[PDB]
Amino acid sequence: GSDTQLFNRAVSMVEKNKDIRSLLQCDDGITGKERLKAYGELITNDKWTRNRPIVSTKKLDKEGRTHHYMRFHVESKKKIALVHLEAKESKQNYQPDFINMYVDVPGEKRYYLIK
Repeated sequence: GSDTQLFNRAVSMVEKNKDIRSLLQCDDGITGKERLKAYGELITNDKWTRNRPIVSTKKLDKEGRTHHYMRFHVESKKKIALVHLEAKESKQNYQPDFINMYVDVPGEKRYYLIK
């Protein structure tokens, strides 16, 4: 499903961001590097073989522009983070455009990635 990839690329840029890497106290050395993984919301299985699919939202503005909203959680070796982002379609049936992207980490201050 294309919706899943939408969150995959969003979490990838968020987990590789050095700014957020400091909040999760991640690391990166020749002896061992930290790796982060994320998923939609509540879950209790593995892969897509049998679990809850990711849900997506679509809304049009006064101009008729449809916007998409996707939110998911991320689990690191030190804690779990929440990523929320907003995207809008440009022209028509084209690549989604993100306008707002930020994360919330427990014990740390919320950090925006786009804004």
